[PDB]
Amino acid sequence: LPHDRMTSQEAACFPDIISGPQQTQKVFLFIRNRTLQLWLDNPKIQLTFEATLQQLEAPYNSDTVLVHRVHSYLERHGLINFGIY
Amino acid sequence: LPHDRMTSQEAACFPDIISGPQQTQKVFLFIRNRTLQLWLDNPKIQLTFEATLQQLEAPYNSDTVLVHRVHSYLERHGLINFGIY
Repeated sequence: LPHDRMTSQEAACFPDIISGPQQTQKVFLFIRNRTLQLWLDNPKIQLTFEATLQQLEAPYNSDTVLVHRVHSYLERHGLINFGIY
Repeated sequence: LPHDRMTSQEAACFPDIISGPQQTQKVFLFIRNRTLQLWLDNPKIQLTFEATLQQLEAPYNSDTVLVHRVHSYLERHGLINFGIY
């Protein structure tokens, strides 16, 4: 996926962000990008929401609702935690 | 000034930010707070816009228009660069 652009699938789950200011799109992208990096560095164990929040730096760790949405989107779509129950 | 709240004077110059989402208010506050810290650690030399941008970390250094507005507001109101021509 491109690091610097939201996809069609993301638009469906984040219409508030894709329709909104560029700044907030960049926050979304940072959270998505970092979450995927954390998963791909260790893809044999479950990457949890709580663990993702603890491994994100300020200010990305401050909108906990946004981080939970990104995590949930990634897990439900299979981009993280594939094959982990 | 409070680190975690915008003032009446700031509201007059940043009506778009004070009326908008909490996330973006927190970005404004971080830029304002850090700019003041940089000035107060060395209050005998001019703190320029360019120098402020170079001493800010990502992602605060990415909305260069917002950083210039905060710098200009602080200098015109006398909170930084007092007595420097």
